Amino acid sequence: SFFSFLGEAFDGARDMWRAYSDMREANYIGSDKYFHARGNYDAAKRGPGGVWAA
Amino acid sequence: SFFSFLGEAFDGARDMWRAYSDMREANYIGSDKYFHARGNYDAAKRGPGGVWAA
Amino acid sequence: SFFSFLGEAFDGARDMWRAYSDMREANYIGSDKYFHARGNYDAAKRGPGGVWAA
Amino acid sequence: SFFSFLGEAFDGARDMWRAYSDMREANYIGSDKYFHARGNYDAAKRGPGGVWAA
Amino acid sequence: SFFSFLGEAFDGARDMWRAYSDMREANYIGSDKYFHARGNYDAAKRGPGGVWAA
Amino acid sequence: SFFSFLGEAFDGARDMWRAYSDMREANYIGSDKYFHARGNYDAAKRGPGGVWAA
Amino acid sequence: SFFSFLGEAFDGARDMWRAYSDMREANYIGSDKYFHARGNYDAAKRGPGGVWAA
Amino acid sequence: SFFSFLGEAFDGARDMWRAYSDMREANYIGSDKYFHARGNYDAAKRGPGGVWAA
Amino acid sequence: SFFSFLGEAFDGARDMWRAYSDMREANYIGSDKYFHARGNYDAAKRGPGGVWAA
Amino acid sequence: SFFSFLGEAFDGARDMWRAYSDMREANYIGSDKYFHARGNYDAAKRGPGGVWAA
Amino acid sequence: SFFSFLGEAFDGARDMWRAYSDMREANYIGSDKYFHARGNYDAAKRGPGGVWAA
Amino acid sequence: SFFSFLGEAFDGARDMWRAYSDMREANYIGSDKYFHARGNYDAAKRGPGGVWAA
Repeated sequence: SFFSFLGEAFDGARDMWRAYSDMREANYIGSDKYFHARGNYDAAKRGPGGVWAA
Repeated sequence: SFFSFLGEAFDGARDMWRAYSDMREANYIGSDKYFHARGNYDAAKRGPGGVWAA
Repeated sequence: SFFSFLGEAFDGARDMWRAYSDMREANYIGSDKYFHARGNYDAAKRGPGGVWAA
Repeated sequence: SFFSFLGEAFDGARDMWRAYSDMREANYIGSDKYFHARGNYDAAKRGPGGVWAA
Repeated sequence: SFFSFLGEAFDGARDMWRAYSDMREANYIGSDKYFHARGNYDAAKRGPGGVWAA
Repeated sequence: SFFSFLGEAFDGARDMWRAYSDMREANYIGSDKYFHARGNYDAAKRGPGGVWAA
Repeated sequence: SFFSFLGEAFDGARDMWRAYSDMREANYIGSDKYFHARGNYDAAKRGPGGVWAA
Repeated sequence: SFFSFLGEAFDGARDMWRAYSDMREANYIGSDKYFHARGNYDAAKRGPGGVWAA
Repeated sequence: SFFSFLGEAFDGARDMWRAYSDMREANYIGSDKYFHARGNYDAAKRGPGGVWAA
Repeated sequence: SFFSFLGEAFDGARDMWRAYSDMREANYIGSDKYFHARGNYDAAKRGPGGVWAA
Repeated sequence: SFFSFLGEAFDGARDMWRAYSDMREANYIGSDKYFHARGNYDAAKRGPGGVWAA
Repeated sequence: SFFSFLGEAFDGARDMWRAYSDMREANYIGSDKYFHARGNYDAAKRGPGGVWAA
């Protein structure tokens, strides 16, 4: 389960539940980057992202 | 489950549930990048993305 | 479970639950970066991200 | 379990539960960075992130 | 369990539970950085992060 | 267990539980930094982080 | 990569590479079994399986 | 990478590489079993498995 | 990396590399079993497994 | 890295490298078993496993 | 790193490296068993395991 | 690092390196067993294990 909200038989109010997270490059199992690396050049660009709510 | 909202028999109010996340490049199992790499050039560009709500 | 909210048979109020986190590059099992590395150049850029709520 | 809120049969009030954390690069098991490294250059940039709630 | 709140059969009040932490680069088991290192240059930049709630 | 709150059959009041901590780079088992190091340069920058609640 | 064999420019011999494993119910990320469970009965049967080479 | 064999420019001999493991129910991140459990009955049966090489 | 063998420019001999392990139920991060448990019955059966090489 | 063998530019001989281990239920971070437990019955059976090489 | 062998530019001989260990239930950080326990019954059985090499 | 062997530019001989250990239930940080316990019954059985090399 990732960010699953389960509500039952309730009386909700305003702004009641908030789950905010930044999980970039998290939760790796056996996942290698440049494991046997020689003479490499890494200049990859990644622009803005995520959630921008106003 | 990813971002599944389940509500039953309730009285909701304004702005009640929010689940915001940035999960870029997360949750890898056995997934390799440049595992046996020699003399490579990485300059891939990725522009803006995500959710922009105003 | 990651950020799962479970409520049952309650009377909620305003701003009641908040779960905020920054989990970037967390929770690694057996995940190597530059394990056997020689003469490499790492200048990857990553822009802004996460959750920006106003 | 990461940031899972479970409430049952209660009367909630305002701002009742808060769980805030900065878990960047935490919780590693057997995860190596630059284990056998020689003559490497690390200048990777990472911009702002996390949770910004106002 | 990380930051899991479990409440049952209660009468909550305002600002009742708070769990704040800074866990950056914590909880390592067998996780090496620059274990056999010679002539390396580490100038990686990491911007602001964490939880900023106002 | 890290920062897990368990309450049952109670009458809560305001500001009742607080658990604040700074656990940066804590709790290491067999985790080495620069174990066999010669002629290295460490100038990695890490910006502000943690929990900022106002 | 799972069980990928890559050989190049070699002189192989008999029984040269063997990779045997039992990975049943391994490598879970955020995957819950009976998370909020009450009064359940689990008697599922699973017969023999795996690799039987003679 | 899980059980990946990479050989290059070599002269192999008999029975040269062996990687045997029993990884059942290993490598869990945020994966809960019977997290909030009450009055459950678990009698699931699982037969023989794995690798049987003769 | 889990059980990854990397050889390059060598002269191998018989029975040269062996990596044997029993990793059952190892390497857990934030993974709970029977966290808030009351009156449960656990009698799950698991048969033989692993690697049996003759 | 778990049980990763890296050899380069060598002359191997017989039975040269051996890495044997029993890592059952090892390496836990924040992983709870029966944390808040009352009146439970644990009689789960697990058969033989591991590596059996003859 | 767990049981990682790194050799470079050498002349190996017979039975040269051995790393044997029994690490069952080792290396725990914040991992609780029966933390708040009352009236529980623990009779879980675990059969033989580990490495058996002949 | 756990049981990591690093050799470079050498002339090895027979039976050269041995690292044998019994690390069962070692290396605990903040890890409690039966912390607040009342009227419990512990009769869990664990069979043979470890490394058996002949």
